[PDB]
Amino acid sequence: TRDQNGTWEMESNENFEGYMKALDIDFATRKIAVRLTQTLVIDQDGDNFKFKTTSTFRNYDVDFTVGVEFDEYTKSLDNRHVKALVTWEGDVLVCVQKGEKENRGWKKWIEGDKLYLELTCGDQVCRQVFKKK
Amino acid sequence: TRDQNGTWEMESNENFEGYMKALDIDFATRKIAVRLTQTLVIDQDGDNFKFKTTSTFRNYDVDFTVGVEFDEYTKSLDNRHVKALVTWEGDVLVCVQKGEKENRGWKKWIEGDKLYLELTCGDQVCRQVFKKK
Ligand SMILES: *C/C=C(C)/C=C/C=C(C)/C=C/C1=C(C)CCCC1(C)C
Repeated sequence: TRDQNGTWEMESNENFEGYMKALDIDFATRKIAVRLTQTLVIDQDGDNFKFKTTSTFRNYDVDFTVGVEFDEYTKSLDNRHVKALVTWEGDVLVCVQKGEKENRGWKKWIEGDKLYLELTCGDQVCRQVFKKK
Repeated sequence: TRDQNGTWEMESNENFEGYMKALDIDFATRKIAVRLTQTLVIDQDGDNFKFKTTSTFRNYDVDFTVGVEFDEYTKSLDNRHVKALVTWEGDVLVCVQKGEKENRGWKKWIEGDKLYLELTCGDQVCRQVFKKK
């Protein structure tokens, strides 16, 4: 049984922090790492191996069409049910989420090879910039 | 352009902490969140959108051939340089990482339909079990 190909999902984890302390990994990093799950992807072809380990905190998917108001559940983020309306205003993707939180939504657009995201809630605006891999 | 298709990886994130307290998220989740990185895949069909978001703490990618020494820089973990060599011991894949840490390496093998991983460094053994997806 030398074939280890596949996508492996962690089931159990013994003495993880003690091992990280042996590596002298700082306390704050250890306390975040002990929470998350782990997925190991192994691509094996003869004697040539490739591993990739991902930490992952939370996943988040959503599908919609512009102009169609739809009831959405903010999976993993805060687990709230909201009515969402994504519309165009020029070539900026603007969404307003109706619910128990004041002034909630986001704005998306592209300039060059960069995605520009602005999330708003209350008087807090979070500005993120993405690069295309 | 209104076309936002592609995989995007976050490169900068501002006021994410303030935006999150606006959503009444506990400070334990906030400390985990402000240090991850987000991968967003956008599937677009004119006006029908589909977003897939992944937040990730750290990644550990390796590629090697069994039986040939390879230099490794453990950025993402403890940031050390080691001389790694991977061999088979029957059905057990054995790796030795020669460097500053004593007895540093790991062992990986298939048992039943599960993958077993034992990470060693000095006196500490981290044991992990994986199921196949
Ligand atoms: C053959 C399998 C190997 C070498 C698996 C290695 C994975 C680790 C040593 C895990 C490392 C992690 C941390 C120390 C903290 C957070 C990030 C991880 C999951 C990559």
